[PDB]
Amino acid sequence: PGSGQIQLWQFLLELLSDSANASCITWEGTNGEFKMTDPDEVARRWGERKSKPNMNYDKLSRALRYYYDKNIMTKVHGKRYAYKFDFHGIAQALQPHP
Repeated sequence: PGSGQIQLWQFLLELLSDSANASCITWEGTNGEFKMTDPDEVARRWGERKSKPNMNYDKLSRALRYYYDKNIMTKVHGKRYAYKFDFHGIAQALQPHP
């Protein structure tokens, strides 16, 4: 399994743990359902790992949708990028970085 880039919502989950007052992604809602709003900060993490200025959060969003179909999570503008963890194929799709 290669390992020279930034994971998607996995590495993002780690940041959520170090949210430290949350400054890009956190579980806003006070009830449940994760919440995304500053996907640019994370895409920045890409430019750091990938090192390609040609793109930053473009492939990131495209993946977000491919995730809702991958039963990996979900998205809802009812609260912005409020995303959840679609339950159906998370048998081993929610693992932390190596």
